[PDB]
Amino acid sequence: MSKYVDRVIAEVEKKYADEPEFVQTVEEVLSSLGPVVDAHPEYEEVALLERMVIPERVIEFRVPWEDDNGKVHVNTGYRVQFNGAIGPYKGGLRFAPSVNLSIMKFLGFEQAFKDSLTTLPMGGAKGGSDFDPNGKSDREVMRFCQAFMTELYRHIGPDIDVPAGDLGVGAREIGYMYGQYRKIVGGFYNGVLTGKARSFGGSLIRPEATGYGLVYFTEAMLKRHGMGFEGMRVSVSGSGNVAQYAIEKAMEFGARVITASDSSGTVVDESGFTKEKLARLIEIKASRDGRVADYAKEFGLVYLEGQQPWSLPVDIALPCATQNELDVDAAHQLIANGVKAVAEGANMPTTIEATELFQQAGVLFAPGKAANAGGVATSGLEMAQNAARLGWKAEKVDARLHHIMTDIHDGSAAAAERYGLGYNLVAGANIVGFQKIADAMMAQGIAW
Amino acid sequence: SKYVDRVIAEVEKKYADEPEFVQTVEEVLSSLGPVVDAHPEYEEVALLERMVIPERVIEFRVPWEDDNGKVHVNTGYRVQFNGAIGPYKGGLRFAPSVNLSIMKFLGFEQAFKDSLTTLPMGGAKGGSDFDPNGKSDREVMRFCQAFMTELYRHIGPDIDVPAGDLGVGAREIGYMYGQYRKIVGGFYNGVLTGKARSFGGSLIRPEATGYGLVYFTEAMLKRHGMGFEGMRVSVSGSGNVAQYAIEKAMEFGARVITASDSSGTVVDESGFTKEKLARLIEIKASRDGRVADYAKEFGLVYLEGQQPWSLPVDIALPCATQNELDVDAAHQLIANGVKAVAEGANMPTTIEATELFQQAGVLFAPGKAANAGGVATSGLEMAQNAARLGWKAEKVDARLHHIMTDIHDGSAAAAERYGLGYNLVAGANIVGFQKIADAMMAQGIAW
Amino acid sequence: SKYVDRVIAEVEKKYADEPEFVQTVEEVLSSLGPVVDAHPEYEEVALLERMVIPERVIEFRVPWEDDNGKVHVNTGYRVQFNGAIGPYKGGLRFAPSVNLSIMKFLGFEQAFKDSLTTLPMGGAKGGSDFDPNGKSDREVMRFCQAFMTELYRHIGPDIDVPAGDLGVGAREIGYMYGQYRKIVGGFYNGVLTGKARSFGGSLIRPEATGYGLVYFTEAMLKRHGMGFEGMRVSVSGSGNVAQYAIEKAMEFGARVITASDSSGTVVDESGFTKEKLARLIEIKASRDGRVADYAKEFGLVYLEGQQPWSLPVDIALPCATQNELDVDAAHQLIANGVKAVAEGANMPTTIEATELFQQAGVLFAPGKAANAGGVATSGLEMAQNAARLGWKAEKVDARLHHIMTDIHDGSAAAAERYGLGYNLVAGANIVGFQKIADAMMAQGIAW
Amino acid sequence: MSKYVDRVIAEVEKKYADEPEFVQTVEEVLSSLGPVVDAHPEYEEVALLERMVIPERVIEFRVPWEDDNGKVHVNTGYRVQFNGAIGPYKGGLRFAPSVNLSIMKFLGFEQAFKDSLTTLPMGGAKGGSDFDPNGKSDREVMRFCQAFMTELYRHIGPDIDVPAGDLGVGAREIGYMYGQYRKIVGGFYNGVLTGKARSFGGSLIRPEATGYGLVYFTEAMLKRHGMGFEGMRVSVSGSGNVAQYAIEKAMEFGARVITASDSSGTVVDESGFTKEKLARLIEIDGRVADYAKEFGLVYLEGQQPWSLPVDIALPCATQNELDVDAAHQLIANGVKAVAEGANMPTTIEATELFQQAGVLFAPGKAANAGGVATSGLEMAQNAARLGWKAEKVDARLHHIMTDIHDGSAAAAERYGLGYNLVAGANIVGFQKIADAMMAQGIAW
Repeated sequence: MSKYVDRVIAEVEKKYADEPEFVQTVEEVLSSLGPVVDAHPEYEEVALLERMVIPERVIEFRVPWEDDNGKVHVNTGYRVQFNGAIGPYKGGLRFAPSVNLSIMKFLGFEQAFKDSLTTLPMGGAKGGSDFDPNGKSDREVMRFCQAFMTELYRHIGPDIDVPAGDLGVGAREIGYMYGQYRKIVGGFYNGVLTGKARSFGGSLIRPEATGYGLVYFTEAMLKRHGMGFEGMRVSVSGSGNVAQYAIEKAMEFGARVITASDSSGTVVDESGFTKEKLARLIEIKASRDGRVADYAKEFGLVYLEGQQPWSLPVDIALPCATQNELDVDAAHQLIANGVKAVAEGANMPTTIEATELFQQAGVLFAPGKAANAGGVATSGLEMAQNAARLGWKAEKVDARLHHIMTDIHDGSAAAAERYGLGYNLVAGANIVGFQKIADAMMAQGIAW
Repeated sequence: SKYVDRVIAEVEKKYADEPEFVQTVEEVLSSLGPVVDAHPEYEEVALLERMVIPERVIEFRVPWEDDNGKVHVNTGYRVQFNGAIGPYKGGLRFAPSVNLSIMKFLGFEQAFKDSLTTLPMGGAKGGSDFDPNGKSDREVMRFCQAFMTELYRHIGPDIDVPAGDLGVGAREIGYMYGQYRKIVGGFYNGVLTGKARSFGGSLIRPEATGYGLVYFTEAMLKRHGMGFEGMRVSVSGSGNVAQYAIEKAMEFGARVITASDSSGTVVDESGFTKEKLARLIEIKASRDGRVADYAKEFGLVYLEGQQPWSLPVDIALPCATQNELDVDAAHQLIANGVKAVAEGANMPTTIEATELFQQAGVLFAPGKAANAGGVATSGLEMAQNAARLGWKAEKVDARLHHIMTDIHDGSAAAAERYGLGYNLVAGANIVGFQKIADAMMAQGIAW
Repeated sequence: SKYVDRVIAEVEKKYADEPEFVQTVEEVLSSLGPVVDAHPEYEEVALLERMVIPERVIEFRVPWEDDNGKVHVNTGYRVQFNGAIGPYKGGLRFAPSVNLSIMKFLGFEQAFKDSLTTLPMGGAKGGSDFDPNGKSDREVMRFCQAFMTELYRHIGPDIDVPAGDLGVGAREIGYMYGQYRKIVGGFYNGVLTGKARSFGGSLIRPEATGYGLVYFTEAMLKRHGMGFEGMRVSVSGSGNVAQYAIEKAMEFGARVITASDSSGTVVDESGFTKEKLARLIEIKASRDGRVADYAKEFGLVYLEGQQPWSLPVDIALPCATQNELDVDAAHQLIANGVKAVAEGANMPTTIEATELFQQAGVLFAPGKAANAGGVATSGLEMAQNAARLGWKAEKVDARLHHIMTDIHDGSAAAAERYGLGYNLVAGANIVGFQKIADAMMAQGIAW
Repeated sequence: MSKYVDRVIAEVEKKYADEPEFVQTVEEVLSSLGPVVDAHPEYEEVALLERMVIPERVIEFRVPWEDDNGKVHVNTGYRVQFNGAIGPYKGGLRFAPSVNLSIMKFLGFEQAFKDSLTTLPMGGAKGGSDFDPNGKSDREVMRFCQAFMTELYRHIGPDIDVPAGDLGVGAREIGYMYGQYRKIVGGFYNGVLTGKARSFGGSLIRPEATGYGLVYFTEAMLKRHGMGFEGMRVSVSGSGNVAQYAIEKAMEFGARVITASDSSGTVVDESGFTKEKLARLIEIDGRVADYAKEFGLVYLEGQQPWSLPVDIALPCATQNELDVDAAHQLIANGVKAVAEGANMPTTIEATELFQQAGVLFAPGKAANAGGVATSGLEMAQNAARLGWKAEKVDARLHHIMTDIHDGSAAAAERYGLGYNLVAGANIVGFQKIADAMMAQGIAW
């Protein structure tokens, strides 16, 4: 019951009042699951929701370290192992001074479901430190990592906990942490972390992953309704990681990607992007202050200061820039111009009010939580070193990523079709994400 | 073998209190006499004397609380019989009968069957004298939890992977894996097979034995130029084995014209169809759901207490129980011109009826090899958990198939090598023993 | 000390939502200003900034099952605060009010009582928001098991050694130990303290606090002329602390004249005898017999609804609860010229009572150091367990005596010293802190 | 070249004076990395080299044992865990009375680069004992092996360090060792070892591996240059493991192999080898001249096969078996490519002339790494946990050899050496290790 759901949300808001960021995330997540909790009288008989909201295991640890001048600092370290029903705990590490339990708990709670979402066996967890990488030297971050990892190693492993990057943790940090890991444990065990370099491998397709996968996912949404990217007008916002590779894949399915935006303006390319065009576009978005305004003028294209792409007549709309970048009166123009599909590349670009609108009437709509997910999936593909094999030549990793995206779509639809709907992919994606944990947790008994 | 004879005797005297074990030793060794004969090195390293003593046996007290808060006491068992070719493997059994003797005979056999499949599984059996009979879902949970609190230390993905058996299904697994993951603090889902899909169970698990039986007989058939296409098939039993034999049988072109419960046989002669079989599954899926109900619903014959061996068929797939096919049925099938019989249930044909199935030269597939798609796929489960991927239903099935054809090809036809003609029984049995003898020798005298 | 003030301030900001802990770092850190000033080295290696963050904090889920089948879930805590001078030590609290703030404040202070003892014990505190109140004998069991099923992987005789507190008694510790033994498969009975005699508990444990109190005040009393010999003593409470303070004072020729419960004080002008105590212990352990029945049975004086503080005496030992010897009552004592007050109970002296008590110049042994009987003999338990045999009461009692004495001495000794003359508060604080600081200085960064 | 390299080489010549073999290897390795170390000033900043030349971990241990007569002997065992950045420690074990730390360290050091050179995630290490298996009974090797593993088991494992075979150690000892390993650790964990019997984890194509890869590699080389084995006349020296299967694979690529040799002499079949001719030879006890008679084929005593005009030359016999004068005839006669099945069959003078034609040359370091690649394949199978058909292993071995070629050719290319396989083979071996040590920081 949402009687059940509502009452848990209550206790949490009281009990964890001083952990705000986590309280909203519990609320924002458990209130989508009403109907599903409804279908399953048995959940509350075994106190499922109550158990799900308390992490399995939480670790906090002192992290003393020394700067390049020999001053000794001390930060707190965190690894919240939220849920391990459907795999080893998985989730990134975040080194940022805001980092606290509440934040690690909310990130962790979410990671659980996004992990289940992928269909690969991955748990839910987050971790990090108030350590602030800002203006730290390499050596200093190296040493911070070493200390961090000196305590963390005992709680993780290829079969226990596989952490990754995030805010302030990248392949550089990952490699230092690993360096220390194997120094201590005494063997290879490269599965203990994802995000690694290709040398101790380290998966190909990882930078591609998130954007490649947005296109893969929407090709499937397009499949169920006898459409495809093939010769369709695609408009894209953003110009970072997702967008670069959104465009790349989009243009292998033979679409005509006509836009790319940044913080300032939008580029419009009637003929659509090509390999040479896009490549140069990257070179400029890697040379701050290289602006998309320059790409336009260098190539002789119309640019649009202060404007988003959404006023463009397109078949497919792919927002991969920022949150809330696509508002009610942007979907009004998009729909009016005959938008067929809209899919989320960034993190929650479409506003709630513009998701209604697209959803009824017409318009497909891929939710980012499922649609972006490529990166989250290929972390699971990095594990597949358990295979102890020469990564995969990238075609082999792309193929898998392609199939995986297809399945997150397939089962995301099936989830709704299941609980009285049909192509609400939003409720995808919620359910399925929760269903998999749920079922595992029911099967495993009253232990965790 | 005067050697084989001697071991058998020694075991008879030493384990007299262990009849089922003693029995399964003579029953198996007596068959390896030609093999042992050709390998005079075996006696030198006391091979047989080693193989019949299990590497390791663990027994343990299992205290638990029922729903009334009353304390009970059972006994857990895990007999890790032979770990030479893979990590110990074999199922768990909860039944009041259970003791060392039973645990050991199932375990010894497990070794050979696991070896047969050509996947790197060893051989072990386990369980408790706990009795799932009229215990609450929850009672069974507490017992599985108490069971695993001791057992976890002896088993593992690389060490000993148990599974389901009499008394133990995905419900019992799952409760067990859960207590296990809670104690060790890891995922390591490769510790158990027969799991639910959500934490690493395999697709094709439900359908494994059935399918595999069809894959195997097809292999037996196609080596005698025949096949399932357009052939008349009869199936006894209406459980999971029978269900998926039929599903595979018709996928191959076959026409399947029977099924049964301990109530009676049902005849269709237009053959089952996907649509037709789907309902039987539902009906026979509890409760009181009977075969006649399936027959009525489709206006098909229902032989009240008889079994399907009367009907003339090209191929016969017994999937009911032990001894369900004696000399009576044997002559009938031979008379009516049966081309092949193949066991999906546990040794369903009597020894006497394996006859002289010699006559008419009837193609014969022993359960030992033929009903082994379940155990072969537990390997496939083990392998997927190792890859930390899930394989599609297609993938798992394509490899269950390739396996089964191999269980046939080399496990029957050598045989052959030792000149027993075309004797799948003895020729796939030697194949099981050989892989273990091979590896044990290589590994010297430690175990 | 500015450094101590900067750390304090920084702490108030970062852990504002953790009041108890902020207040406790404040209380404790602001009394070592001198020590820190005598040691610039500490700031060079950020000793204070390190000491306030526990080395390792564990939270875990604890699902458990009601006597009638419904699932509850609580949260489990273990704060391993400091392990420089030994294995994490510190009890476990089971109480609905528990949280990290509380576990942190208790842990932090436990590092110091612990160090204070001179035994190799580090500091930690733990428990659950579980509430034992209204929970059956067998629900506590099932909970303890679920609790330990996680906790075991973080503790052990050489790592972290929990004990009791609020909601954790010999009962709860036995259940926890039981589960530990079953999970890890050995004895390792040094993993907990507060154990029953049968599996490694310690003789002298029940008497630890009250015996220790007496021992401590004696050393205090000698460095200032006198001793319990022939002195008049007032004790409050009828507990293990009370009873055994009376017991040990009598062995020092003292004349102990009071004892109380929630319903008043008993006055015995002739003093407690060894027979008189025995018969009071019998009673006050037998709900619902009370202090009164002890009086009416011996024709002693009974002051209903009041405390032994108006009673003229040389020596007052408050052994009941917190803030039980307050402001206006602190005067009577002083009026009647009490020479020395020593607290066996937990912070029974109001921050006013300790005006101060000198002012007056009256000897004062703060509970921090004086009631460390139990904390010390728990170290003795760990000890005997490691030795694999059980010391006689005489022997534990002896070791407890030299320890307490060593506690006084070091607390006065390096504790002056430093300036402040004979201040047993502060002293107790500086020696605690000192040992840890030295050990942590010796082993570098990190921890 | 560079001064950073010369310095370290000097430092090592000094400290490990009594470890001649080691020192030879280090100077022989670091000498050829001049351009790489030059192009990376970040190495020296964090003291690469100086680290790399010290083995991460070294284990030595007493190995007491009893012979068939009750006599206690006592030998010394070694496991040098040289480098572990790119995979778990990996390398064979040697049983020979010559064995010491100097040898172990040298073999181990090269091993780490041969492994990296392989693209598979395998580290570097060598191991063994001064035990001498000659004139020892089966049972004495078994009991020694057990004594050996009773100590060694604690330092290795599927994830940690995975030994294999070498001089003194074949499947027989690998089994005895694994036997004791599992008796002690009490799980399966095959993959602790390689060179196993197929019955408890071994791989198919293992016997084939070296020789196949030799052919796969050079055929990659040839494609890059618009050629292939198909149509060509090919000469082989030696007639053992590598020799045999080099001919089998070559034959399958449609090439006419027209020679075979041994410590004695050569056979000349200008009509070419056939599946069946290659069948007889193999002979054991009995030499090549015999197979020449049994087939009426022209035999030549004492002399090598290099005087025959061929399109490809495949030395698979010994060290320094291609001298200069030989290399001169070869070139004179039209040789288009030469490649090394053996260990260093070509001298630097003869390698020099070849690359100074005209002539495509595949360094044995890359070209004979078939068995090292397929031993990493065996680890992969054991992880999987299934066997792969002989055809599957081969397909994968085929691709890996091509990668080895591409990666090598690409590395010489990056550094402007423009298709010198010899130099690239040295560089990608160092490069991968270096990249990973750089990313893992200062810990090892």
